[PDB]
Amino acid sequence: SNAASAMAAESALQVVEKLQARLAANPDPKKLLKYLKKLSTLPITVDILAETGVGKTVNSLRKHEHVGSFARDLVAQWKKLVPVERNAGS
Repeated sequence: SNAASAMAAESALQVVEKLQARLAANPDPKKLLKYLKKLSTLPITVDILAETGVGKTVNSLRKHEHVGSFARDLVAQWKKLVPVERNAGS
């Protein structure tokens, strides 16, 4: 059954978390892009972004020229999930 599955029970949350751990321990810029692509192919929700804090991590990864191009788009895809205000002075 999908519920109480004895195998492949890994929630998107759990997979993102374990990848984010590998992002902080960054072994290669080559592997960093592979990691980002995995965060992007999971159903990311605002709940995951909040618990993992992965938004902070990937926004920081934008500093690397090697993976910053994809990391930018990664934050851009996540910006669609979170609410966005347009408060300004006048």
